[PDB]
Amino acid sequence: VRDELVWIDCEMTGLDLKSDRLIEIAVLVTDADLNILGDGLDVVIHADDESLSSMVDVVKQMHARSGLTEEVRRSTVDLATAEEMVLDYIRGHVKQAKTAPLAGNSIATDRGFIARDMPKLDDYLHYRMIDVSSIKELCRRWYPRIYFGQPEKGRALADIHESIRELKYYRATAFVPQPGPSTSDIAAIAAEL
Amino acid sequence: VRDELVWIDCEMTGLDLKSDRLIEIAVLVTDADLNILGDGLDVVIHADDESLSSMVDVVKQMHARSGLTEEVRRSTVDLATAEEMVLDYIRGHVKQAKTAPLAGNSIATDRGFIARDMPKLDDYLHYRMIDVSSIKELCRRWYPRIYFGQPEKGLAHRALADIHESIRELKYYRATAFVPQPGPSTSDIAAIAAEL
Ligand SMILES: [K+]
Ligand SMILES: [K+]
Repeated sequence: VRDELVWIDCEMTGLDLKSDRLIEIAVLVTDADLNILGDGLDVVIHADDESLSSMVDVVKQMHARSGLTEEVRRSTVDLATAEEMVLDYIRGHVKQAKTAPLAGNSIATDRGFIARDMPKLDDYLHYRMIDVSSIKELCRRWYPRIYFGQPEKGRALADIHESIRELKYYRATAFVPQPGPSTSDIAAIAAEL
Repeated sequence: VRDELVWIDCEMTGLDLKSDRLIEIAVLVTDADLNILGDGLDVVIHADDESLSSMVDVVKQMHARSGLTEEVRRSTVDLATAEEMVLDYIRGHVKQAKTAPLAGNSIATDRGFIARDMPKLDDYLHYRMIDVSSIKELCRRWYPRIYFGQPEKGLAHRALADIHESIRELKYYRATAFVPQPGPSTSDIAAIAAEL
């Protein structure tokens, strides 16, 4: 029951939903214990030269240096095809609609582009998301040693792998050992709240 | 200084960023220990009858029953004024831009409307957010007893009451799913990081 997390990372020409284009999407599925269930999928999505010419210089330099911009010019994959490839990959692991949450770092940004451009993928995923950066920001306040001790971080598919490693790290440090507290302790705490 | 969490909940005519209107916004600031730093602020934002008439029946019924729809009709507050009232409230507690994260349940939805309609508020908050529902969904898998033991929610469907429920939910997870402070040793943390 509920043994899949869908990990997605996107790259864009920028973060403005009124004008920027989605140019890369990667997907990996894990079980609930963060074991990777397959090799996943990453797709570079075509954007025309006019769209790419709108990138601010910091993003232009980043996408030039990673080789993404040249891959975008050479891509023959449109939005609808990328959506079908990602959703078919997910449906191989996730059997029910509106069950699997989207997981990643600052995943709301990626979900904004998916909602705009990939409505079928948006509708298939649970509306709830697992933002690893939510846990990062809580540890930053509650457990500074955990925040400063994060494993070192190194394109969509590599970013996903690092998000999974960061959550594994928080599970092992910030979260209680299974099975967690007693049913009576839980009841007492809930009662006060 | 990283104490402060900014808690915001919005109400809308619907969740479609192409057409729906933001009709209520509430804000509370907490310290890092989730103590409320003031009484906060909630503002009903005017929308015209044409916009309100586009609400699907389940949303129409929710906003009718809470009194929100009638408060919207009577409101003289526009988006720019609501944004200024919320941002002035936050700036009383949060001294630096791009420092305080936005906190709530499924807070991405609210942030989407804030980014569209309130660019100054959007820019003042950290881009990072604390989604209490992220913790809920992790506990649902890792600690079913914690997930099923959550405190009962009032379900006011009004911005300020919803914020209070989000804070109580995070207090509940902090007391159950998270290790007692100060947590594991620097050496234990290093050993775990090394394996990953
Ligand atoms: K990215
Ligand atoms: K709400």
